[PDB]
Amino acid sequence: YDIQAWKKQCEELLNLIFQCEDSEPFRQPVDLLEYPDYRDIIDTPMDFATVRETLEAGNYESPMELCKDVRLIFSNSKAYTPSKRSRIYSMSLRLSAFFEEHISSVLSDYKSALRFHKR
Ligand SMILES: O=C(NCC1=[SH]CCC1)N1CCN(C(=O)c2ccco2)CC1
Repeated sequence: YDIQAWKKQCEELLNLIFQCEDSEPFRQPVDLLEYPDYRDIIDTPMDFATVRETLEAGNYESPMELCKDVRLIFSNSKAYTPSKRSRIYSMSLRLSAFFEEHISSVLSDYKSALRFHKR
């Protein structure tokens, strides 16, 4: 029932994501010389270094907020991809599945801890 445990759990999962080759494109921002229309399509860029920095700054209050930002990485990739068979989009879907598999217990444990706190 540790209300703070999610933060280290999210740090560890971000570490695992950074060790994944599939996270390569999503570790930093997109170069507009490489992808000059990217901000015409994507309103709110997001990447895993921004998520990690936000977490380490103490600027997430809950793992739900972190989860929303990570899901934005993946929805941006789906919005920007010209093809559902693109290399970078395909990397996003594997990484998304890995993320969702691991974040589910983090969310469940946090929400259970908050409920116990308010019992
Ligand atoms: O250039 C980057 N990231 C920087 C990189 S790529 C390798 C290392 C660092 N992008 C490309 C556009 N993005 C997509 O989601 C996408 C879907 C289809 C094609 O691109 C986001 C990631």
